[PDB]
Amino acid sequence: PMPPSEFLDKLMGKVSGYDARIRPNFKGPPVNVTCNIFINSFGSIAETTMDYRVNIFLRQQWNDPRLAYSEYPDDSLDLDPSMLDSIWKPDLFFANEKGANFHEVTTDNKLLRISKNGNVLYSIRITLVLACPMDLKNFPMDVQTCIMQLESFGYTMNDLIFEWDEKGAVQVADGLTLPQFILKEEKDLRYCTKHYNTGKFTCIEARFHLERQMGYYLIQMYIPSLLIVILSWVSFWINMDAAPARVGLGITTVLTMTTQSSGSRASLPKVSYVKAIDIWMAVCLLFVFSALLEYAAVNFIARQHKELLMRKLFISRAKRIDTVSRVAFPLVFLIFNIFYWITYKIIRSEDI
Amino acid sequence: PMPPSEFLDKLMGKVSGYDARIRPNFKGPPVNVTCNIFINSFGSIAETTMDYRVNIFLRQQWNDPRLAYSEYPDDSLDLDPSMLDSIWKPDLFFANEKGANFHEVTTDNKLLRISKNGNVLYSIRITLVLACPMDLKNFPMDVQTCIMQLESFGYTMNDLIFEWDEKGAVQVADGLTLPQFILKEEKDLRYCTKHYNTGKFTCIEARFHLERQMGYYLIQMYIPSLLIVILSWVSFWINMDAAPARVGLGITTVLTMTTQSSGSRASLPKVSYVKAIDIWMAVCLLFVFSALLEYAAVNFIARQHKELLMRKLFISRAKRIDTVSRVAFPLVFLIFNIFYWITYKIIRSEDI
Amino acid sequence: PMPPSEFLDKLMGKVSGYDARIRPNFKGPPVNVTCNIFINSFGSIAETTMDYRVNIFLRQQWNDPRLAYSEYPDDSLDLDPSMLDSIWKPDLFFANEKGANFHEVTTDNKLLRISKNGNVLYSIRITLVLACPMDLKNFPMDVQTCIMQLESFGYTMNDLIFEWDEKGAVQVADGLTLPQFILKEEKDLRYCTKHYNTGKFTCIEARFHLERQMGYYLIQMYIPSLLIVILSWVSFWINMDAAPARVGLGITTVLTMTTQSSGSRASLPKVSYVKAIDIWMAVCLLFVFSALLEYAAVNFIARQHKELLMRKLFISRAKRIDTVSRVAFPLVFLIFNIFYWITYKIIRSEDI
Amino acid sequence: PMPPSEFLDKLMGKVSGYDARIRPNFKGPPVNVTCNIFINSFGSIAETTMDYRVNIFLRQQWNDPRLAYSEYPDDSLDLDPSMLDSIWKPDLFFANEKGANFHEVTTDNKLLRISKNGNVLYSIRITLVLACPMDLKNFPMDVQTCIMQLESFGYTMNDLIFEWDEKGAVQVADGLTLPQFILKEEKDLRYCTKHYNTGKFTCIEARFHLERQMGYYLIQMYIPSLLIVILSWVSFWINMDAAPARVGLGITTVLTMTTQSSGSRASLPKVSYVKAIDIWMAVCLLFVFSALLEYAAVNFIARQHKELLMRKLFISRAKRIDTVSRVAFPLVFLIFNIFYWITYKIIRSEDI
Amino acid sequence: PMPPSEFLDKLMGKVSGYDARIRPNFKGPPVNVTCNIFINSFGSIAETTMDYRVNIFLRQQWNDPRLAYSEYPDDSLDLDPSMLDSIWKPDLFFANEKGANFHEVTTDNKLLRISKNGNVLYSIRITLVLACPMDLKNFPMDVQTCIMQLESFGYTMNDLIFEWDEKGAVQVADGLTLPQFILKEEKDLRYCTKHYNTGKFTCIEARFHLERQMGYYLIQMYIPSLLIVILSWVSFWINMDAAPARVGLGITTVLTMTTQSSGSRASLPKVSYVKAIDIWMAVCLLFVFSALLEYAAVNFIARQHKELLMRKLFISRAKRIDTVSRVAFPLVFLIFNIFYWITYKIIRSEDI
Ligand SMILES: C=C(C)[C@@H]1[C@H]2OC(=O)[C@@H]1[C@]1(O)C[C@H]3O[C@]34C(=O)O[C@H]2[C@]14C
Repeated sequence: PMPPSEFLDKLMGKVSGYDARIRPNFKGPPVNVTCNIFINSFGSIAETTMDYRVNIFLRQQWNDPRLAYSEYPDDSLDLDPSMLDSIWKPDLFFANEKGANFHEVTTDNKLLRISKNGNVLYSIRITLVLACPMDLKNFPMDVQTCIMQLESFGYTMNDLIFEWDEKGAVQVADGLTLPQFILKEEKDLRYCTKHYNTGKFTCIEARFHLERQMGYYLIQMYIPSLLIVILSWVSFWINMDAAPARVGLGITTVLTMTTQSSGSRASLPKVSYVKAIDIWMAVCLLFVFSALLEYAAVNFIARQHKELLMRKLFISRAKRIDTVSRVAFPLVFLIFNIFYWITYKIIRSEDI
Repeated sequence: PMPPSEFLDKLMGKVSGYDARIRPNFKGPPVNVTCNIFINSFGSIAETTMDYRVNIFLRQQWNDPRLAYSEYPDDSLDLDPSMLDSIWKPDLFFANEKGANFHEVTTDNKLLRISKNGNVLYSIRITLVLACPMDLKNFPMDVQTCIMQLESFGYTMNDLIFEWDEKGAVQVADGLTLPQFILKEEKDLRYCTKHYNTGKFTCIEARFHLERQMGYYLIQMYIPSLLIVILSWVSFWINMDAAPARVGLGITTVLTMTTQSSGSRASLPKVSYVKAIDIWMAVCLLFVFSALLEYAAVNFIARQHKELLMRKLFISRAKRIDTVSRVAFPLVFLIFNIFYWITYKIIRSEDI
Repeated sequence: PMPPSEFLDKLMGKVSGYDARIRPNFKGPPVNVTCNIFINSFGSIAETTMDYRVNIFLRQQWNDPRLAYSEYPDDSLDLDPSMLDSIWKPDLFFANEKGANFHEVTTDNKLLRISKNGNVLYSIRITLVLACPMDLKNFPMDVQTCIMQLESFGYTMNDLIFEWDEKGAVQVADGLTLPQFILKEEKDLRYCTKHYNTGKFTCIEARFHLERQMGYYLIQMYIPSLLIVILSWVSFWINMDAAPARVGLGITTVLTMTTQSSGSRASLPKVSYVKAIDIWMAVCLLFVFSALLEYAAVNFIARQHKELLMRKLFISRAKRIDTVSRVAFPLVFLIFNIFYWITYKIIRSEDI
Repeated sequence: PMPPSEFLDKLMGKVSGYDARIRPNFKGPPVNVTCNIFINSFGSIAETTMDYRVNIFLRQQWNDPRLAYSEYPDDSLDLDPSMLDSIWKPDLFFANEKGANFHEVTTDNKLLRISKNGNVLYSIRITLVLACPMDLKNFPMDVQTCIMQLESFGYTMNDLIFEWDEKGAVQVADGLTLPQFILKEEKDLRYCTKHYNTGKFTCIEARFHLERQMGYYLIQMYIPSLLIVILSWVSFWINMDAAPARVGLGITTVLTMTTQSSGSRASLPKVSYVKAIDIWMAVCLLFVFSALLEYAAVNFIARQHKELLMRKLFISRAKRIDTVSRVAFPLVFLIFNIFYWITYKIIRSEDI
Repeated sequence: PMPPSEFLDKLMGKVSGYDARIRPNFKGPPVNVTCNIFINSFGSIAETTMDYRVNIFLRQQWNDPRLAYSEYPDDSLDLDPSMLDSIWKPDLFFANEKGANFHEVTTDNKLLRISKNGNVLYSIRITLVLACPMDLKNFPMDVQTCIMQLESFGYTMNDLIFEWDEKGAVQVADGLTLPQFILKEEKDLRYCTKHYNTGKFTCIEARFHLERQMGYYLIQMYIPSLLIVILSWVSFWINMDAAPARVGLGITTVLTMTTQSSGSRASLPKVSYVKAIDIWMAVCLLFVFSALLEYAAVNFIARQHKELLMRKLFISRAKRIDTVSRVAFPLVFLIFNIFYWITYKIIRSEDI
């Protein structure tokens, strides 16, 4: 019967009165646009610059009174991806976006559909680097919230309003996991608005939730720091007759603790406030230091006993310091370590 | 006789009724497309971000009822690379793709052929960075699987279906080797499918297999860690009369072991679970530590003997600890090292 | 009534006598252009290369005698973003600009408006990397000034003059903070001019003010350096009977101080003059060194007493050095540390 | 007389029967193309990723029966660089190419010439990053071979064959030197061929030769490693009366040797086989270790003599070990160092 | 009177006989082009890859017999930046150029002027990364010469010749300074020529002069190395009675000197020849080593005296070595340090 290319030229082109530079249903209530977001591949989240790489598909549907053929026997039509200028897709930008170039492999990576009523389907895979203002109040637990702000640019609130969907809000790629964080399935979403000096613009957003999968942090720094503290404890028992060995153990244990505390913040961005690591390393450096101090006091009692040679009293005092020291370090460390964990587990359960 | 450019304009252009925006054999069974993949140069695999750089050639053949001249005396025709829009090549994208720009040196790097029946040949060299979800369950052996997902975008299962080839599936560049891994020639391949909220899309894949060429890992960390353990063993024999020297050997051996264990995970991505290196380094740090501990006990027996001066008994006990220690360390290390290797060689042979 | 696309073609196109390649009100006084700057997202400031990444919106208004319809009942019209060549927007470039590519997500990210009189509205989100000549006279306080130079290129002072606005000068994105610096709200602004060998060109600028949010610097280097100094002080009290231990403490404390002083300048760019850190580290390395020196003198008095065995006098002198040393170090350190802070707090209050 | 632009339009355009999409002398023997390569600037060779940056000029000449005016009085004509599509330059790609974008400063950086017979001249400066499979069998000498593979894409052996030149093959930029390697002037060249599954394609290549300019390697690692070995030798002579000092010298010399051996492979790519550095560092670490071992044996003889107090015999044995040790280390090191150099100098002279 | 756009279309377009693809004054003496260079912002000079980033403005003037209106009452006309193809600007490329993309902020960043006679003005801000072959014969002083080679591509010496200017040669941005180097105002300039295998091409150049602003280098490495040497000197005076302490001081001072000498060449590119730093560090490592050696000899005299117990003679010899050592080190260091500075200050004054 009729040719498909003849019908495609009759629908969009010189036969069509619309030039596509005018918004559909002009001088009428703004046409809402439904946006479904599918995450092709989450990951590559940069912690030192507070950003993340994600490619979404951005399928958007709107209705127009134009482009209603109502003469083909099927429900929808799969259009070419070379007719993108005739559709007049709406404007959309991200307000926290870095880079975000398009994709091009053998064609434009775009989808196009059109039904009898005018409901269209237009999805585009775009790799988006987005800046997120993560709050690193506690570095190991580190509940983070990542956002994406779907915003228009040039069409006001009384001209173009975006909206979400009701059958599914944000889908995710099947069988995708992240080593750094586990993606929460809550997918809390809502929408704000913008008030600039030129008008009222719509701003639709979506909030993600990322918690740290603990394990790596413990092996990398919690386990070495612990062993280092343990080494200091053994020093008292390791050396009794000769003092030098204890001195040098305590010196280099403090130096390697400061080296590890300096090396732990290399991947971290520069921030003013104090994290949990910056409490843990400081208190373990306090313990190792304090032990060395205790040692200085023991050598002072020994030097007083040497310059005196009350001999029994001095020996007794030294022995007492030695036997009280070693008993005291585990209880003051165990109570603190357990206390720290409880004071962070209960704030984790209060946050979650 | 007839001019070639006149025939080329008669075949594609104003004389041709097709505009090339319509799929061939429209309102008919989907035209399958045969895909042959040739790897120009594998390599540059990034371990810290789980990706790899590869340039394939992507020769794809399909048949159309149009573009059948049946008037030239030869079988096929070599077309210009400026007539790419007239062919209407099918859409194809990769679902795990980062970047992947085109190549441009003096022309478009594209091939074009057309036969009397309509079987075309279209290959394109594209440098593709693809993200692979490698599982680093054992870091030194590390059997990995890399995939490439040939997928359409805009044409459903009842509109366009891709397929593989039967005379050769994935070819590889002659005389190409990789320092990091040796490419398996098994080339296991199959194809999945996709079910989105818009329709059923085809997804053709191909699985590669990469195992680590062992050697470098052994020289870099297995040999230094071993020597370090050996150094600790010699300490007992190195120093008998004077205790300090043993103390300081054990301290710095533990500190350099923790330094090497911290420096070994710099190229590694942050991951929660425990690798074979994280067992080996932990057990060797246990051995070196344990030796230092044993030493603390020896100095405690020596200090008890000093504060007593049962003298013979104390000397005998110290001698016993010294002679049992040194006998015990090799057997408990050799049995463990051999055990570890057997428990990883048999899981390597069970995986392969 | 009349069609909107017919009116849009009548206003700009073949019906319009202007080709848009001629400046509005040609052979007349230069048309001034009002520029409002909104900072979408400040941050990612590079300290080692003296630059910063910022995306502004750059809304610019000018009046033209052309494009005055005076026939529609509304005040303004929202034009398409495909008619950008018909407006003839003015030239604008930044004189300290690196890179600064455009943005492209589904359309041109541009705004276009036109009123009855001719006052237009044109804003463009452009991610601008700008080079700022920061003066690092004092590294921890580090009051910096960042500038952006709005400059024309091709239109002289008697041809095109830019100007600022009176209802708001530079706006900023609501709820945006920077970890490195806190943005001052003073927003001091003025404008310079340029005199090249081709003519007089306008150059409009805006000055920002960035001070360091102190805290991170103190934890990272001030607290470790302090502890190191404290360790040296304890050495005198730690060891009295045996000299070696003090020697080795002082050696490695000097070596780790030089290591920390070398590692502190890794993020810093290479600069000739002396910062506050380069005074602090040098004076603390002086203190630790001086202590070791004092120690050398004590061992010289001890060796003189040994080669003599005036015995009482030598013992008294050694004791005196030991008791004067330890009293002297805190007062000469506390007076200096307080002095340094006062001499930098008062220059901070004099700068602010 | 006649206008030049009129003649340029008559030669190429609507008057010309060729559309330029057809190969010259179609249905005739393939037109060979002469390729002269000039290296504008060699350098920036990456060792960790096995690639190098080079910009060649790629002047290519071919003859066509068309475009023969034979009416101007001069020999050749210098055409515009905007008429590149009318010439129909042949296809050319590199089979080991990464990136390789074009250059653009104020025009297309292209040359165009045409003579009366039809011999054209077309050169293009293109910065080419090319991957070379260097074999690092011996790291310090390291004779490497870099290749460039000029290959067609779309025109078979019976359609288009490339060839080299006879008056000069590959020229090089005057007064250009490389710090890493000295470019050999031999410039050995030949050509292979390709056999794919679609046809026979020509592949013309050129081989370069790069040897390491020795010196830097010697200062950076050979001289420090030597000094370290020397330090170990002095230890025996440095300490005789007291054993600790020797113990600690040997410990830290082994630790700094392992640190230097770990730090030497940072710029190196990960490779399985053993280089000359990995023999040198291993044998010097063996020497330093062995010395420490010898020392353990001396302390065992000393402890046996202590637990005995045959006294003369034990003292004599210790003295003998001390005097045999120090005599033995230089001869066993000098013979080995000279042997290593001879066994690498003669394989260098056999390779060259 | 007459319209400006009508005159602009009459001057360039269909009324003009020239197509702009032909050089002005064809079959006549080559039109020279005057080039004035203004440096917008020098800086970001990379030392490890021998390059630098600079954006010049490149204002070029040439005369043509065409485009002479001689009918407007003014001297010059400010043309649009959309008519760049009608002017036929000459070709220009840089022979040592990497990257160098164009700038694009709201328009083309180009200037265009035309007078009654035909003298045009065309400037373009282009950020140019240029490779300079710096000779690092002496690393701290380091007089460097940076060049820019203005060269044509496609027009021979008898077709197009570039030239410099007489009223100003290379201008620089007012109030611009560089932390690394101070720009010399001599601005020595001349021009070479090129002789390829296709013809004689013009090549105009300009030489800059960059010397290091000394200060940073001294603080970073000269001051730490000095202190380290000083520490070694104090060792002799620090320890007299006990030998171990001196041994360990000398060991770790040699180890930290080798660490600092290894860490000093990290920013440096790999080069074969010997710099001033590689003499200074080697001679200071010689001094520290030599001191340790001297010490070995002292302990040998002490061990000979111990195995003898000529007693007075041995004590006297040891005392003599101790008192000659300490006197000798400053004079042999001061004479050398002063000598080195004089031998580099006089070669600096001979170079300048
Ligand atoms: C951390 C260092 C470098 C110290 C230094 O002085 C010490 O106390 C540490 C010790 O580890 C430990 C010891 O042997 C070392 C030595 O001789 O000095 C050094 C060695 C290496």
